[PDB]
Amino acid sequence: WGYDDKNGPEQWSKLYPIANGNNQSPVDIKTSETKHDTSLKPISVSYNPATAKEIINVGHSFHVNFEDNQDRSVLKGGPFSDSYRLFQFHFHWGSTNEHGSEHTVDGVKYSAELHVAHWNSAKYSSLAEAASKADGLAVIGVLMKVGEANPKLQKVLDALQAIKTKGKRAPFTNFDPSTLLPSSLDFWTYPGSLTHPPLYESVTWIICKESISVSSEQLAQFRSLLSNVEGDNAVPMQHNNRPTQPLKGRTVRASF
Ligand SMILES: [Cl-]
Ligand SMILES: [Cl-]
Ligand SMILES: [Hg+2]
Ligand SMILES: [Hg+2]
Ligand SMILES: [Hg+2]
Ligand SMILES: [S]
Repeated sequence: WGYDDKNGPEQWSKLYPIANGNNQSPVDIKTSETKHDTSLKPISVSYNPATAKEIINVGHSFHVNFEDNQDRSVLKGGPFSDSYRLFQFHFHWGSTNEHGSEHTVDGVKYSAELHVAHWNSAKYSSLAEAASKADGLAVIGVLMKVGEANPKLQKVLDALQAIKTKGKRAPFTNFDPSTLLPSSLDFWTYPGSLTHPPLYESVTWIICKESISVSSEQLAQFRSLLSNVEGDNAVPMQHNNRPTQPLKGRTVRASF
């Protein structure tokens, strides 16, 4: 599976029949159809920069991993009753600077998207177990709009030189991903899935109401990582966003 004409999104069902499930992500958020839910609390994120651990090129993307041994870095509030432990952050982008986000708002596709993932440590003993459960994961999604360069992304951009090709990894320490979220405490939430294989329907989405910026030159940098292993022929990481999927009756709730 990948994002090419041959093993891409429109072919994932041949292999993962859940790709055509009822709670597939991402989705288009129609602001005229969202539902205000007065029970939604403000999200509370409390991350410990010492839990930052490594950066790795996985082929279709790059992941920034955190030690998830204890509850030093957690997310509380919003729609939840339990606390979710921080395990990673990653990005989605497209072949063009204008259209590469996964979630869309009122039919409008953004430039890119940041996903901050956490697992339910209050009910599951590990991420492996929790990943396939309805309440297993919580992911904060932040829409990225091309404009002014975002200086908060720097340390991440700088680390990329060390993981140019597939399987490469490097220490990535003393970082607080809360530095990347917008000031706004308002969001949309809906039940869904991972946006790539295995496509498990175990994610409760938290989509920020506010977007962050990024310049075209920062995006070109993501686009420059290679999908191939070292020594082979260059194949860039051109794109990795999945098209929106039908809502099939789910409700998108708003905290405002
Ligand atoms: Cl929020
Ligand atoms: Cl995902
Ligand atoms: Hg694309
Ligand atoms: Hg993702
Ligand atoms: Hg948010
Ligand atoms: S946000």
